[PDB]
Amino acid sequence: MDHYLDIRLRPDPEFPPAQLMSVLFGKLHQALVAQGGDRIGVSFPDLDESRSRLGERLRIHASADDLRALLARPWLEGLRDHLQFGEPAVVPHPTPYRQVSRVQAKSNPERLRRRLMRRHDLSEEEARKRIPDTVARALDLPFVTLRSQSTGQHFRLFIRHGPLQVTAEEGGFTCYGLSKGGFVPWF
RNA sequence: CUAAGAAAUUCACGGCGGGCUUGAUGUCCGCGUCUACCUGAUUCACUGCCGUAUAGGCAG
Repeated sequence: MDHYLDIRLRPDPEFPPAQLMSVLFGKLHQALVAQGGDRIGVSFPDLDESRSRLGERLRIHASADDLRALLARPWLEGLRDHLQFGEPAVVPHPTPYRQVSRVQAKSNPERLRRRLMRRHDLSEEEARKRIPDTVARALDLPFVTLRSQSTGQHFRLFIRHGPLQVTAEEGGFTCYGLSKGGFVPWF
């Protein structure tokens, strides 16, 4: 999109930036379910690939009316004293483009064993011989930790910012602001 | 370039027999331990779905 809003974490004595980053991402996800649509995507400008850090900025990309609607909604109630806003402003030009997609992994071999039990009626030893322990993949990606409201689990949502492309293509976003095809301007 | 330079201790073996340690006993007065704290560092790498798949994706 052509408009962006930069949301920076204020430094807090009581909270690390990753905790406030996760809470802001969670309330943003609830705001995108409350809004609907696939037109709104996010980006993390001070990302550090070396230490796997998301920084302390979130850059949301949408139209201008969407950003001005999201300024005055109750998804920022309780977070306004931990954050500072810029203005919804036009993206500078030219900028490279990159994708912001969630990267899931097979980090629980036992869950895949239970899936093979449910789909092939096998046993525990058949699943453990068919799925060994070496298939687990640990990620060198920064992440936010959310709690679901439908189910009662807490999960690390790992994020990877894709390679820089000189142009953007058409694609929608999920209700997490993440790329299901769409691209955001990286600056 | 060394008080340098060298070196086979080893064959065999019955330690056992016997025994009353005993009497007696006042530990004991007295006592101000206080003061003040972020356990949270992403610290719950989870649950499930599509797929024949462990290959690869997806959902919260």
